[PDB]
Amino acid sequence: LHKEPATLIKAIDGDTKKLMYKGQPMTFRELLVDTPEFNEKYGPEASAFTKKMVENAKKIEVEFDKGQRTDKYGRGLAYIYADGKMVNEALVRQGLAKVAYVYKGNNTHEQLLRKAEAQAKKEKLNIWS
Ligand SMILES: Cc1cn([C@H]2C[C@H](OP(=O)(O)O)[C@@H](COP(=O)(O)O)O2)c(=O)[nH]c1=O
Ligand SMILES: [Ca+2]
Repeated sequence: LHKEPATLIKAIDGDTKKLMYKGQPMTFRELLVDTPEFNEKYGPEASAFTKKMVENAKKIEVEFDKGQRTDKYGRGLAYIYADGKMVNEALVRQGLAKVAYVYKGNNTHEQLLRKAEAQAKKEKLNIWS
């Protein structure tokens, strides 16, 4: 896998955001995670977490996996990095997302995120409290 440039257009919620990629606006959906919706428990905190992480970043990068790059809704499916730090992983590590939607062909960072979830679950953080 490799990292590609992108710029933040706008935070949306825990696991989606509007980025400019190859000069075009797209909604990105984070691979391998599920944040609660804004109206659910920990939803506002997920959105806040993701929003801060991507808004404070100097450099946003996207990393596609080996499989499908866009979902049925036209959302790009990628791993998102903010100053080299994976948003998908940080959400999981803090208990603000669950590992989810693990499809074959698009699961390179699965075990990395599962390790992060275990740690969150041990620490009883947020969703696991
Ligand atoms: C994360 C991800 C979601 N999706 C689709 C499956 C789900 O379909 P349904 O809309 O039919 O439930 C939906 C979940 O996204 P959200 O969690 O953003 O709603 O997005 C994929 O197709 N591939 C993926 O990698
Ligand atoms: Ca969600």
